[PDB]
Amino acid sequence: CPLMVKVLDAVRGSPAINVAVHVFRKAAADTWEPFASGKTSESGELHGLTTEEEFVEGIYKVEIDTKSYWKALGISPFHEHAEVVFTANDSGPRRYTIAALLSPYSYSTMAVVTN
Amino acid sequence: CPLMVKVLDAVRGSPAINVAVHVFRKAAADTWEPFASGKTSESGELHGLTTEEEFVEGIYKVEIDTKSYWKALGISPFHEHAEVVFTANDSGPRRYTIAALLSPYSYSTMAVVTN
Amino acid sequence: CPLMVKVLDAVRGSPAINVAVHVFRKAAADTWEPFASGKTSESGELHGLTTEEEFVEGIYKVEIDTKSYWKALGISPFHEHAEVVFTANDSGPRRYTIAALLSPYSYSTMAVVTN
Amino acid sequence: CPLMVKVLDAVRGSPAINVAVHVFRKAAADTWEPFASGKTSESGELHGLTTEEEFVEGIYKVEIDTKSYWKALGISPFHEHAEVVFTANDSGPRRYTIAALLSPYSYSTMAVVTN
Repeated sequence: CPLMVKVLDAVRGSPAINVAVHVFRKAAADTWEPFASGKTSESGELHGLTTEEEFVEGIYKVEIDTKSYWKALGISPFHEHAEVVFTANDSGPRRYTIAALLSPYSYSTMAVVTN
Repeated sequence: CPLMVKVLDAVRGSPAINVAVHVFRKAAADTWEPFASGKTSESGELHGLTTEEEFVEGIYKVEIDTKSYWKALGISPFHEHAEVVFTANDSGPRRYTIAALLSPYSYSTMAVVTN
Repeated sequence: CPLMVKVLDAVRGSPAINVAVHVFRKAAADTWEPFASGKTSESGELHGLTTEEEFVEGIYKVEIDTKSYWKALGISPFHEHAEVVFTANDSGPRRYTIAALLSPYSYSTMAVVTN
Repeated sequence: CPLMVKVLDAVRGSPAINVAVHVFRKAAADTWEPFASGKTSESGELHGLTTEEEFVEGIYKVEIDTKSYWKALGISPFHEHAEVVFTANDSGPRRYTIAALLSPYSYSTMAVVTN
């Protein structure tokens, strides 16, 4: 599993459950193609988005739909979503964990890249 | 001044100087129009992006060009840029400060909305 | 002003107002002496804690009383306080800004050291 | 396992390996008693610090020795350590994951509390 997403809720101290995640890949003409999507689990994790075969070198965008998450909890947040844009596998195949820590007016994101 | 950006470097403990910043506004057909841009100052700040007259309600995107910043310092970073996408809402007079704290493989962003 | 503290609330998107802040300095026998304290202003800031004369090299602790802040807002928080422990070093004229971004179950802290 | 610690390095995009962690519990006379300690694994995790039986209600401090970590990498950081102080099990037995994201001049900490 080369690409995993983990989302945490800093208001409740819990995994952020059922958060929509969309992944896009930049295509040959400065257009962004849909690549994968899913919802985070009860542990705040999203696995199985892609395979090593399909996850080729390129520029990827991970969109985490934070506004819909906070609104479901009755909170009107600042951000529409959290976005993580990066080049993948430009130095060989890597495993990527994209983590996000969510608050209504702030988020932190971190990438753990392992070989 | 209704929209200010502040960028900090968590590796050097300093303002992030000469960072390119681009602001976009979502247009009537889900397309994004260039709105304002600049480079951060010696204090890590960018002021004077817009006026109260032009900064109307809408969806805005602030892109901070973090990869070029780290490459200038000799550090190999993860993200292409840091992105902050948000709705501006008239709920009384508001000033928006978008702050970002930068590390090579992580960033934190915060919005301070004051009257 | 060589030591300033800035505290922000990531739930409200605002300065954290009327937060108690305590500063300690490590003494010659691994004991911690009270050094300065105050409450953050309407801008989330605390200035005037010390002078250049008294702010000598040493180990310092900044305690931010986050639990009392969240309890005043009706939010059940995790931490008793946020703590920032650091060495001050003479390497040219330096000003220290200690910033903290607060959420109920998370905080981020940053030190900006400028000349 | 009711108390786990996870430490990440935001400069390298990796788990923070072999980081010393010390846990203290506040005792009856405003003194802090040593409770547990260890080093993070290759995954940046520290498990097995305590048992449900021994992890009683109280105020705990988790000290993460970040300065020694950065110095081993040749970096002189700002903080002596990252510190996380909290009340545990004051609402029944919980499982606590204390996570820290480390940069030379900034750190973020988050608690995931699960039942």
